[PDB]
This record gives sequence, C-alpha cells and structure tokens, in this order.
Amino acid sequence: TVGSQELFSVVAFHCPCSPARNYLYGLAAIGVPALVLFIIGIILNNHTWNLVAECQHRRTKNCSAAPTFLLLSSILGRAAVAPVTWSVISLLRGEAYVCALSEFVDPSSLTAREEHFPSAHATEILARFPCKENPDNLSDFREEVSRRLRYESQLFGWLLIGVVAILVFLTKCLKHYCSPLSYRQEAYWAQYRANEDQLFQRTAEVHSRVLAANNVRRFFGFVALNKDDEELIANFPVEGTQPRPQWNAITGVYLYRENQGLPLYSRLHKWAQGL
Amino acid sequence: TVGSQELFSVVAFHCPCSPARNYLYGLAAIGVPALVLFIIGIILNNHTWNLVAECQHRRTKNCSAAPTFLLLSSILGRAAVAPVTWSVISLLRGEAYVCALSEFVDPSSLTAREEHFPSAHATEILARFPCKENPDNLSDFREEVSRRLRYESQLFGWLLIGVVAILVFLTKCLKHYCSPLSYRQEAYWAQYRANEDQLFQRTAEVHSRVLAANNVRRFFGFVALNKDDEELIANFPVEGTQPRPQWNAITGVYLYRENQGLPLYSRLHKWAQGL
Repeated sequence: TVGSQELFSVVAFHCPCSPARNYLYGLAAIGVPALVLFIIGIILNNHTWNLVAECQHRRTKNCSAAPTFLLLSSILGRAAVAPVTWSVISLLRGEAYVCALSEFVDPSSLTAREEHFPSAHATEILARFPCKENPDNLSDFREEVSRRLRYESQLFGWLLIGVVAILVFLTKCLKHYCSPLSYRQEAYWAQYRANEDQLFQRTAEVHSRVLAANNVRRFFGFVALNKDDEELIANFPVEGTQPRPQWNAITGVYLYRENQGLPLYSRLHKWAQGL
Repeated sequence: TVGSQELFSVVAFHCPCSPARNYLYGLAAIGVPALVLFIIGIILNNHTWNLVAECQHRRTKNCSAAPTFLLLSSILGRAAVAPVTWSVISLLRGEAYVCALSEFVDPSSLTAREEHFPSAHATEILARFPCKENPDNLSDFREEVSRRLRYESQLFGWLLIGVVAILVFLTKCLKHYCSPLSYRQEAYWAQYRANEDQLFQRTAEVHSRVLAANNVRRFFGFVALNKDDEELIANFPVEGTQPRPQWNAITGVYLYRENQGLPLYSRLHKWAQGL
C-alpha cells in the first residue's frame, strides 16, 4: 500500500504535451512494460529451456511443430498474462491512449472555436490538452475531446480483454480438440509430471548431497552432517553418477508415444520402460 | 461646458473594431466634418457669391484667372481654417488614425507572440486593438502598437499644421509679392471696402424703407412710423429706384483699374467716377 504507492509513483504516467512525441511516449509506457513482463514470463518459465534444450543439440523438428506449439501454448499461458494485464490496466485508465492520440484529432471544430486556428498552432494545442493546458476558451472543448478519447481507450481495452478471452477459450478447445487422449488421462499426466518433477528435484538434491559427501570424505577424512544427512548417507549410498547420454535421454519434450499399447508419460518413463 | 460636453458626446469617436471597415469610419469622421466645415465656410463667405455673380452672366475670364485666384485666396482664408482646425484636432487626438491604421500593421511580431497567428485571425485581432480588446497575452503588444500609431498620428498632425503654416506664409508673400500696389494702399483699400460695404448696407436699408413707405402710403393713405422713420422720410425722399443695368454695373470683382492715373477702388467708385 504505502510502498506500493511509492513504487507506483515513479512508474506513473507523465504525458509530454508535445506533438508527434507524446504518442511515442504512450507507446513506450504501454508496450515496454508489457514487453519486459512478457520476456520475464518467458524467463520465469522453465519449460522454455526444456524446449531450447530439445531443439538445440537434437536439432529435431522431426515429430512436428505442433508439440512445440502446445508446449509454447503452455509457455504463453504461464507468461503472456503479464503483458495483457498491463495493457488493459493502462488502456482502461486511458492516460496512455489520450496522450497518444491527442495529437491526431480533427481540428475543424477547434479551428472554428479558436478564430481560424492554424495547424501549426492546432496540433501543438491539441498535444497540450492531456496536461489540461487548454484555456477557458477551450476548456469545455478539451473536456469533450478528453472524454471522447477516454471512450476510445476504454472501448479498446474492453475489446482487447474480450478478444483475449475468446482467444484463451479457443486455445483451450483446440488443446482438448487436438488432444491425443482423454481429459482424465490428461489430468493423470499433469499429476504425473508434477510428481516426477518434485520427486526428481528431491532425489537430485539428495543424490548430489551424497556424492558431495563422498568426495569431501575422500578429501578430509570425514564429513560434517546433521542427523538428517547422517540418515541420508546411511540410506542411499552411491557408487557412481549417471552418464551424460543417459542424462540427455531424459531431457526433451514430453512425449506421448505408447510402447506396446501401454503409455509412457515422460521421457524418464520412456527410458525406464525401455530397460 | 456642460452643453459643450453634451454635444461633443454624440460627435465623439466610436471605433468599429472590424477589419477593412474601421479605416473607412476614420476617414469619414475626419473628412466629412472637415468637408462640411469647408463647405459652410464657402457658404458663410459672401464674396463667393460676388465671384459667381461675376462669372455667371458676364461669363468673363477676360482679365485673368489671377484676380479670381486672389479672391478665392481670400475665400479660403476665411473658409478653410475650419477643416484644418478639425483635421489637426482629430489627428493629434490620434483616435481616428489608430482606428484607421490598426488593420495595417505588420503582424510578424504578433504571429510570433500568438503561436503562429494566421492572417485571418491576425487582421481581425489587429482591428480589435483600438477597442482595447487584446488579451493579457497581447496587452503589452497592443499598448506598443497603440503608442506607435499614436506617434504616427501626432507626427502627421504636426507636419500638417506646419505645412499649412508655411502655406499661409507663402500665400501672404505671394499676395504682397504679386501686389499691384503698396501695402499702405492695400490697407486703405481694405478700409474703403469696409466703409463702402457698411455704408451701402445702411443706405440700402434706408432707401428700401423709404420706398416701402411710399408704396404703403400710396396704398393705405398714410404710414406707421417711429420718430426715427419719420426723420427718414423727412430727410431722404425718393422719386425712383435704380435700374438693373446700373445695378449690374456695381457688382463684380473688386477692380483696380486707374482712370487717368487716379485710382478707382471698387466698381461703385468706378461707376461714380465714370459719371
């Protein structure tokens, strides 16, 4: 609240009342926060790196661009919410759009009201309306064009949130309509991927810690463990880790080939059933 | 004073702050009072009618256009003082001239001050300066152009009163330099014309009254006189009046022919010496 206002004050809009310049600032303050939120949505997502590790060394578009497209749909479903929550919250606030298109209004009524105002004065005085710099001779006209431009901004924001709503609906019906499986089995697959990822993180931490303890014990002569780590060395000994081709056989896109009719829900499962 | 202000209020200037119109009003309020004062100066002068009676039935430009020119110089000396006292008192007041040439100023500084003001707005806002209708953005500019135009008006008024001063000086040196006589004899001639005109008016009233009394006495049987008129009938009887060619021999321009060297100062004197 307090720190939220103290951070929202610097990011707040300040319309530069200048023609052919304010619309560039409006485009920046709309798009560039939406762009950085979009790119950190791709950054925060981990399955993007699964995709790039799938296509870099394998160089395999052999299946199709459609499993990559469904993966990318999950990517943008995690990611692209952040640009579109910013674009609509700017558009319905309308400040960026009035600062954008204040210098594009038909000045005919303004020229009739301002005793034949010339386009050199008209475009510049149109740009000065979002700073409320209109005089008393044009304050009502500035309020009228400000309300019409606020209308256009809010209508564009509502149309954009409507079309992204129908877009997310259509990609859900596409994902369930181009599905190679049920929706109960897709839920089982989602729970399998969550269980495998959580179990794999926990066992990677445990196996890495046991390997580190064996190396340290080889160095010093002993190790410094809590009782939990003493139980870890007691329970799960290691002779050696896993080779890098065997590690490469695990990563990649989540396949759904079915070995001998029985399904394989991930590449680790494919690798385990392959042995 | 009080009635003078009550009459000066209606004749006072009211500048119509409108372009290509206010200068016509300034030209009217300068010239037309000067024109009517000039024409009533010709009307009030009686020697104009002496000139037109000299040139109408005689149709005689036989002497020259120069005695007519000296007579007309006396005409305008009596007359033309009234237009030129009006033109300078309007010009030094400056209101007619600022109302005239407010719509002719170079609007370049006004266009630079008024954010590229167009000539459609500039000429009309130039015309509105003599009503002090400039805003705060141009009040100082209106004061500057008003003072410069007041300068131009007062300088033109001073130059006009200077040139009419040198003009009246040059026509006096012309009249004394193209004089056919002395200046003492010209003073004697002026006193002769005044004495002849006054004596002729008095004896015309007296002789007309005695003729009217003789006609009335022929009608009723008597007359109604005061004691002064009784003395008038007692002193100056009339048999008959004077014929119209003899009356035409009196009127005309004041000649200065000299019969046998001895001068004749007016046409009555010429007529008397001719008998």
